[PDB]
Amino acid sequence: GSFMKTIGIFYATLTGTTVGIVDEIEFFLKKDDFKTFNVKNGVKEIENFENLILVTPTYQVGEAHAAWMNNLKKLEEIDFTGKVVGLVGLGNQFAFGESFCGGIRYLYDIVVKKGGKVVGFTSTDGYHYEETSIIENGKFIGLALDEENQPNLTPKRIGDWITEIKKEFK
Ligand SMILES: Cc1cc2nc3c(=O)[nH]c(=O)nc-3n(C[C@H](O)[C@H](O)[C@H](O)COP(=O)(O)O)c2cc1C
Repeated sequence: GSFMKTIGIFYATLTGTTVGIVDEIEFFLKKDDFKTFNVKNGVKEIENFENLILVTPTYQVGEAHAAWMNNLKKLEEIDFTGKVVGLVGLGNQFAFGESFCGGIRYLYDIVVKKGGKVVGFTSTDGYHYEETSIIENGKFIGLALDEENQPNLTPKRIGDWITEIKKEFK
């Protein structure tokens, strides 16, 4: 069309940090159409978008937030063929040296298995990790944010990532 198809932004939060990240994403998409959803209210609307941004903090040794984890079977019922998905994780890379932003792995594996494309892999430069489960092809499988230790890097990390994924968006 004349403009990008609407972007569906789906997030969860326990203590509110992720809300702020979503607000930053929305600001960078100020002039583009988006709709935002908290997956505590379910995931069914993911079916309705071709362009998606899925956001989760990490808990429980590399899991996504419970509202995502509880919906993984419903998520896997969706046909992701033709969808273009960016993944955003929040975590603490120093306190969780083997599970930083691990929650996005659960989302990645479902999107790919159900026919979707994941875009916006990011460099591991400037991050610390002992082991990871969120690398493919030498890159992190999404945007990895650390508001506890690297909050000053978040705005540029998000802005650069949004610019990249928009190039693949429908
Ligand atoms: C009990 C607990 C466990 C956590 N487990 C992880 C983890 O495995 N990996 C990670 O990267 N961050 C982990 N974190 C860090 C949180 O994901 C991070 O603080 C995030 O910004 C919280 O987002 P929220 O305020 O939106 O819930 C953990 C935090 C807490 C309190």
